[PDB]
Amino acid sequence: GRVLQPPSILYGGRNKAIATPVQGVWDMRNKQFHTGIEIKVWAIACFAPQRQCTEVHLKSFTEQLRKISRDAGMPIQGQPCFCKYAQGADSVEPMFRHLKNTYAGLQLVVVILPGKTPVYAEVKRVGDTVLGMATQCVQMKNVQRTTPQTLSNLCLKINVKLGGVNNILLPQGRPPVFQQPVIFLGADVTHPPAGDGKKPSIAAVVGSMDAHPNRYCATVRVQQHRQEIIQDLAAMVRELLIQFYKSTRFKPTRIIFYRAGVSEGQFQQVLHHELLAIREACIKLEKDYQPGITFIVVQKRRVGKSGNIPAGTTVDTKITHPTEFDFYLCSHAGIQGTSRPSHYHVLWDDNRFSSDELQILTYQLCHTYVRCTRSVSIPAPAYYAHLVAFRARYHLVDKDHQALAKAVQVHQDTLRTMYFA
RNA sequence: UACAAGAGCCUUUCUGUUG
RNA sequence: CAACAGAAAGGCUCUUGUU
Ligand SMILES: [Mg+2]
Repeated sequence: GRVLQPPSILYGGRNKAIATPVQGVWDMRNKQFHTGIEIKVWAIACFAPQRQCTEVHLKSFTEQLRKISRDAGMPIQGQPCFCKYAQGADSVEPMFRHLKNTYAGLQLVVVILPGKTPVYAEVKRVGDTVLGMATQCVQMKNVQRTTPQTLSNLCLKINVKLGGVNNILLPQGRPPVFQQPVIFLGADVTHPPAGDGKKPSIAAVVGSMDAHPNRYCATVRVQQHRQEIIQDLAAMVRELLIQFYKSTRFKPTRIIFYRAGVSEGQFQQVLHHELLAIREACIKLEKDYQPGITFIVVQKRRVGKSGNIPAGTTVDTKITHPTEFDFYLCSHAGIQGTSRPSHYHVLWDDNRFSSDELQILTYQLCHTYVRCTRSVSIPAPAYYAHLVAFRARYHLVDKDHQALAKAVQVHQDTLRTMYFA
């Protein structure tokens, strides 16, 4: 198709070097973070068993991550003040509350986990809706034997979960939408599993709060079992809008809406409500308040040895209907096996986002993914909506819209924190 | 669950042919 | 009611070296 040029990532620090992505992945060595915030207090925790991951292994991992963060322009000064052992979801509460009420100004908690466990669910719920700080989790097997890319992606997640900026992108190469303070919002619905007629559905929304699209702000509300539409989009979009006004000190001119977790057969079903609900968020805030709203939908539905499609390939024929918009685009290159990256579609939009500018923006947000040094399948706000919806699945563990709604409400300084990376 | 797709199995949901 | 499907959403179980 049309392999779009990856933007120049502006790594900061003293060198202010640029890590240009090659084949979808960029190196992190000799590159320092743009707004790598100094780590004064931080805590590591061992929920993995001692027989598998040991204290020497954890100390070596901590030392190597600190040394690769010094190369990343992210000073983690001194040994971590907390390193203890615990296991179970019931042991999540006292340790996490201690880490809340012992280190003033603490911004991130780090835990290690063996595998698929509800302890991950409990720490995510306690961090994002009960206590109010970002939580970082890393698998057992990736702490024992640390590749440099492991520590690089981990340290990007650490830096973005503190509240700093990993790397802003090319300002002269950024799309002109950044010429005004603008917002990017993502939404995702994760339905209850089949055979269960009482679990509530999930309505998760994320939205930016900075000029460079590195800092976001999210919340989620429950709704009717397997409800495709978003129940209360006005309330949480208004919350994100007032958070944006607090943060950037300017009202948005353009807002962008990414849709995820929606089947192809009911797109209009989630349009006519939700866009209007966005208007219900915008009219009810200020008088004569009418910014432009775009509605595009994302679905995770040659290069290397595997011969996967290159990132950014454009094709508008032989897959979908000749009529309708049906703007068939993808912005990711596979690694091994087969390539089924993602599927972005434009309904009509209103901000007059041109195709090249919107494709530049979604590729930039794919590079603005703050969890790895790679261009990825779905954009950053779509990923944040997906993972915040996942966190909502971890918020109703052993718990319409009632108690459920109040068990998924994001804590007051957790919207301004990037708990979801 | 550093990230990233891939592959195997079970639902239970929605659109087709037939019924 | 059943059958040949395609798509969505969960749960599991295996691999890659992307520095
Ligand atoms: Mg989902």
